[PDB]
Amino acid sequence: RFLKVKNWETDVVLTDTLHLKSTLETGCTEHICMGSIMLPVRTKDQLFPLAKEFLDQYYSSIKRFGSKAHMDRLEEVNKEIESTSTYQLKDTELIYGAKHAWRNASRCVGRIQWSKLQVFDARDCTTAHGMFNYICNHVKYATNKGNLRSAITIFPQRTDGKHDFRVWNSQLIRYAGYKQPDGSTLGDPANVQFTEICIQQGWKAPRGRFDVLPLLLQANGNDPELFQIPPELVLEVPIRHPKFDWFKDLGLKWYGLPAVSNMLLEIGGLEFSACPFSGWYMGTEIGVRNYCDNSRYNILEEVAKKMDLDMRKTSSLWKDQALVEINIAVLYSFQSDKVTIVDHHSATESFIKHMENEYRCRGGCPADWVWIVPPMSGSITPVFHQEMLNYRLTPSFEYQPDPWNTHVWKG
Amino acid sequence: RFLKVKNWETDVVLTDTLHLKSTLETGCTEHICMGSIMLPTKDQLFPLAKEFLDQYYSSIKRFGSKAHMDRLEEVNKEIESTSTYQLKDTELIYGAKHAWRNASRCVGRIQWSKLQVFDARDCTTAHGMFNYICNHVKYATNKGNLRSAITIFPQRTDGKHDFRVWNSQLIRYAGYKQPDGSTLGDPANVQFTEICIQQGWKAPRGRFDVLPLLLQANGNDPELFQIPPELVLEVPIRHPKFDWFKDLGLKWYGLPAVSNMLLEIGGLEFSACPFSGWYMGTEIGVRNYCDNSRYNILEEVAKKMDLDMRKTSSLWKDQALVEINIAVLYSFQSDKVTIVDHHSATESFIKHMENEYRCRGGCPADWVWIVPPMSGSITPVFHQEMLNYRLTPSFEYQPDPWNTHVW
Ligand code: HEM
Ligand code: HEM
Ligand SMILES: Cc1cc(N)nc(CCc2cncc(CCc3cc(C)cc(N)n3)c2)c1
Ligand SMILES: Cc1cc(N)nc(CCc2cncc(CCc3cc(C)cc(N)n3)c2)c1
Ligand SMILES: Cc1cc(N)nc(CCc2cncc(CCc3cc(C)cc(N)n3)c2)c1
Ligand SMILES: Cc1cc(N)nc(CCc2cncc(CCc3cc(C)cc(N)n3)c2)c1
Ligand SMILES: OC[C@@H](O)[C@@H](O)[C@H](O)[C@H](O)CO
Ligand SMILES: OC[C@@H](O)[C@@H](O)[C@H](O)[C@H](O)CO
Ligand SMILES: [Cl-]
Ligand SMILES: [Cl-]
Ligand SMILES: [Zn+2]
Ligand SMILES: [Zn+2]
Ligand SMILES: [Zn+2]
Repeated sequence: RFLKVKNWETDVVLTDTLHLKSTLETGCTEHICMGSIMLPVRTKDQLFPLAKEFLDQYYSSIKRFGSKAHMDRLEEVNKEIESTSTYQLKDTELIYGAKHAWRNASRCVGRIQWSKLQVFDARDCTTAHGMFNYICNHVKYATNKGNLRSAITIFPQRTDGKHDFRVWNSQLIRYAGYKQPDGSTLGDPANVQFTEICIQQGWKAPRGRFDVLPLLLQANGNDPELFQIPPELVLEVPIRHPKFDWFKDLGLKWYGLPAVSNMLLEIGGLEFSACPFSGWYMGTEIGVRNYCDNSRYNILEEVAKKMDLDMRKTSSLWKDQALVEINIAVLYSFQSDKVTIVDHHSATESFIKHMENEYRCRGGCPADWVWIVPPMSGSITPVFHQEMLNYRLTPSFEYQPDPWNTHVWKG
Repeated sequence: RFLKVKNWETDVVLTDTLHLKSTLETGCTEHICMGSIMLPTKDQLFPLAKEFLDQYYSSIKRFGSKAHMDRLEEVNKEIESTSTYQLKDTELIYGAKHAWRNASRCVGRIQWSKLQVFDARDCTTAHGMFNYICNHVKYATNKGNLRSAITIFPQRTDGKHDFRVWNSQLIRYAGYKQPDGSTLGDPANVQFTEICIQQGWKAPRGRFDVLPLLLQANGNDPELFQIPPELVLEVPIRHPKFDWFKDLGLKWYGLPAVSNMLLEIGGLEFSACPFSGWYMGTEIGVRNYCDNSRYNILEEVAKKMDLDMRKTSSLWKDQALVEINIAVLYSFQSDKVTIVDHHSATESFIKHMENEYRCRGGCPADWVWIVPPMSGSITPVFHQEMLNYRLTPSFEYQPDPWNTHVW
């Protein structure tokens, strides 16, 4: 089967054959599209096919499909599974796997960069202190004094599901949120629940607007343990505006390193429940989502008030005006401080080039339009008019529930 | 069976049961989501008729009544004998309102029950079509206080006698390929303009020439008519702060009137069913003005604003976009022509969606179209999960008639 996508600005048509390798399910059926739904121990039996599918893909990528090395690796893994009920990836397969999970991440507009990912193998890690050390090293390597480098750190895989490695933080670096008795929130409302857990685990909260959360790290299914990232490793950018000198007095800053720490990496049927990965920001993530979402820092009113916009009616587009100025400020600040950031015009133009290249060289590029289109100025970016096909390829990154919901407490 | 949708800003959760009554296919499968693809006999007709008449009688609280059974009987008899049937006026009005109610891509559905339905099933000629359309246009326009309306021409019979409006909207601007290489006017309408000229239209060859109607009655070859200039309300575009803005010479028409879609009710197909509402500001200022394949004015505006156009990261495009959209809204408001901004429209849709969930058990919605083309996440629809599915009565896309018509 060939599936066509059209771009409605350019009339360019592409043909997808890669979807034929799709395996997992979308949530959609012939009767219902779930395209805007955010969330729409294995057996030896199911595992060897998953292993084999992966190793066939790996060995094809290196032009060794069907080689003795390929056949021998299949035999080796087969016997490891039947004898130990799981298997270990070779380092090269781990690197390939992690790179492909990113390449396959359909919500990620930054995938042009997928082949340039530093993979840190932390499968020898045994303790939460060990995890803390690996995470500091990742942070320092990825930050690179503002010249950001993409990285992933991979902790030991799931065994029986009772010995999971987990990072309880949603991101390595994130700000605390504190619900006040009057119902207001100090800091970042997205992180209230996790902040409460940290405090219950013994963190002494500074109780300010931008407190970097401690790491809460679980090794080998044990109860998690608190660690503070050395402050000198957390690069932050104070936010100012190129023309509005009062913008700085809003007291805003953000951290430079976006590092997702709550997802599960599946490679060849193996599950890496702790696999923190990081890149660099697209400006709208800070300027649109983190600052202007109503359930986040929610700064639109204050900015608009300081700008003396007409706020009596929505039709003056005061919210749109303030939004643009905040996003200008974020890009200006990061650039002035020499911290890697990409604007949404650059990011989306690069994604479309990536996507076209993928169609030609790979036969497709699964993409989730809902997430790929930027949260402001959508239609003036080249992704808006691009038709996309969303399907799930493995290796992959997957959502997993927050660990406090599932963890069996030891005491 | 029971499906939940969550709002990620407000944590509010809603349960959809209405999707169980969905019928047409989405284009998606369990393997591949096509959510972002724009276009993804006697035996068949009676189940469709029955399904519709059942919902109708249910809606007037007379389900299973003798008048219900008698009507099903009557329609059955009519299909067996004529191979089609005629809707009662009451059923026609209901079906048209519900086709709007069911339009998953429409953000303006809070208005669905206030639709003026003009029954043009007695129309027989292209001239008759023109009269009906001028009357629709004048009624809907209403000196700028716009009123939603649909005009419904005779249903499809054997498919060789279709009524069609060849225009994509009742009011739209011509587009002309220039010897220059560029496009004068609206590039969206280049092909249709050519057909008009080929059919004999004398084109003024300007930037905003209102297209003539090309009307097809009874499967006959389509004929040209010019809408009375005085029935076409237009708005010159100015900005409340930028004096130079008016000198771009921009204008738009007040009446958005889709004329190329097919209305399906109870299995019957109305291939000519122009309908109209009023604009959301971004439709003109973001889409019509700023799409690269449309009037594409971003560069000229940014230039007049003297923005740094050297690097994308100055966000000059975003700045010019906002200003263009401010001017569209200000111009329509100053001339007292109905228009809605995207903040107000999306807020009203969320309110409508909650109503529909509570009263109907759901509201099919296509997030890709419902989220405005600018400032998406600061509107209340962005964080709203939506379920997309197809209910009948419905409005369907149909191919442009020049691909299909035999002359
Ligand atoms: C290098 C620069 C990168 C940029 C500019 C970038 C940009 C983005 C953006 C804007 C999103 C969606 C956020 C939203 O719409 O709310 C996203 C999501 C995502 N990215 Fe990338 N990203 C980058 C690197 C990476 C890396 C290194 C990985 C993994 C190795 C990755 C994997 C993902 C995944 C799995 C998602 C979905 C996240 C989720 O479901 O929560 N990205 N990225
Ligand atoms: C009264 C105010 C109305 C508003 C503000 C409104 C708004 C809109 C908008 C913004 C779109 C999509 C435009 C885009 O995102 O590019 C749309 C699409 C649509 N609307 Fe509404 N509309 C209104 C009236 C109506 C009426 C009266 C009907 C039918 C009686 C209707 C049926 C539809 C349909 C079928 C679509 C999808 C059209 C297509 O597929 O091309 N709308 N509307
Ligand atoms: C319920 C739920 C499901 C899901 N799949 N993801 C989320 C979190 C979405 C999310 C929120 N803030 C931030 C991110 C990070 C996106 C991101 C990741 C990377 C690696 C780089 C970059 N520039 N940006 C992701 C929530
Ligand atoms: C667990 C959880 C709870 C909660 N209340 N909110 C969240 C974050 C939801 C959220 C809000 N804004 C942004 C995102 C990023 C994901 C995202 C979602 C959509 C719909 C579009 C798009 N471009 N990106 C996610 C997560
Ligand atoms: C290939 C294709 C498929 C499809 N279903 N629609 C289209 C046209 C989409 C389209 C473009 N401009 C304008 C409209 C009309 C939208 C519209 C309709 C009404 C009635 C009111 C209002 N405010 N806005 C629709 C193209
Ligand atoms: C027949 C036809 C050909 C062509 N090349 N373009 C078109 C118009 C395509 C088009 C471009 N921008 C906007 C729209 C409106 C429909 C629309 C599409 C999407 C993806 C989001 C959204 N909010 N609204 C339609 C139609
Ligand atoms: O405060 C807890 C939240 O940060 C957490 O539930 C996240 O939203 C979740 O991990 C999704 O990223
Ligand atoms: O030139 C004709 C086009 O406007 C026409 O093909 C439309 O794009 C089509 O009717 C869909 O709106
Ligand atoms: Cl957002
Ligand atoms: Cl658009
Ligand atoms: Zn958001
Ligand atoms: Zn789908
Ligand atoms: Zn567009």
